[PDB]
Amino acid sequence: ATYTVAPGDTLYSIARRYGTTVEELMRLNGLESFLLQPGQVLKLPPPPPEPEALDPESPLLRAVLRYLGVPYKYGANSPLALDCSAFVAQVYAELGVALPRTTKEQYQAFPPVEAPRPGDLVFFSFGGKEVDHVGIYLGRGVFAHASSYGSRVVIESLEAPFYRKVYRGARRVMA
Amino acid sequence: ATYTVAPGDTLYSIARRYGTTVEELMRLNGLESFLLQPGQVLKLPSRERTHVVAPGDTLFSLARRYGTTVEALMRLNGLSSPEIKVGQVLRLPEPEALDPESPLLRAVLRYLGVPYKYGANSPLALDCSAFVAQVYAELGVALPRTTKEQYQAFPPVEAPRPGDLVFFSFGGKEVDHVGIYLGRGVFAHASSYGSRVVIESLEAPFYRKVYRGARRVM
Repeated sequence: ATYTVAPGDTLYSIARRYGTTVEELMRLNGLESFLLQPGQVLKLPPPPPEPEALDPESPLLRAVLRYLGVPYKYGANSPLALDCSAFVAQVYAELGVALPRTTKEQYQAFPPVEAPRPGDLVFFSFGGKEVDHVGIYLGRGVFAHASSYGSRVVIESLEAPFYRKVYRGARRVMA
Repeated sequence: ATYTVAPGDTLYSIARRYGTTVEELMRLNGLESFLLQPGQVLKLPSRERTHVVAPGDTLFSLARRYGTTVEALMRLNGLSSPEIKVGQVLRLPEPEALDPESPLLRAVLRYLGVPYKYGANSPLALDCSAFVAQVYAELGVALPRTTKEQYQAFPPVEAPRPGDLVFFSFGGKEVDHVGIYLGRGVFAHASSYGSRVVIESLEAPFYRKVYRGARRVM
């Protein structure tokens, strides 16, 4: 019937918790803005499990964020297939985890995890031929990698059609 | 040349400072990994410098011009006397932005990977702008719901600075998509694939093509 907004709550989190939508929640409360102060009482029209997710202050994310939007070129005129696995190694280096240079080695050296969790490496076949691209899974179906566009570091969705197609599996490198 | 590793230093950060690549930096030092202890001493690449002796030049004058002695400049070139002739070749010795600790970026990162679906059956043109309004709600700025309203109700800006709303026309008919420009030419938005929030490059061919300008709400 009624919900009282707790600190950190959002219209998204509340709508999702009670199996409705932000729209319905705004309509039924006559809200015209997404602004939400603690103690605010919202009318409402079995809590679902929470996806594992990195913290904005996590060592893994902070490392990724340092390079976010920055092109990561391994050598003078190095190909993307080298840049992507060199970026992955560089991030993990900031965490004390040594990693092999090449995407291939990274793929073969580590044990396969069927459903990846925050920290695992996800691999793809861009050219179709072989596993030739790698990124760092961040949780919630997104991963960080050096992209085709100038090897700039970006965060994209694993559940995009292109990536679902070029997908090649995940590997574990930490605990 | 020589550099000693400080805590928090990386191959990338070191290569950048001394104007070289991570690849060469590893090869030259026989590194088997990117792992770098703060007690380490990495050999830096040395650049080759030559000088063709012009009229008026002497070994004493060239010594103080490049930062060396006449004796040092003599060994390197295998001379016995300070004699150089005109035309002789002498060897000679020897931008970012993003801040994780930021109100705007703290809020954005809160939604990474989240499928921000505003309604039960809402279009991406609505999802993306609801998301933008959602992030700014945590920064005390009340924005409209729709893309169309965020587009034509705020001052247009030539180039975008972090925070500004970047607009696109995925459809072609009208402006129907919006994101939050973060800096370094990347923007946060609800993606077409599943309304998932991602952070993509503004400089990708497609987005550079369907770009429709930037607006300032702050």
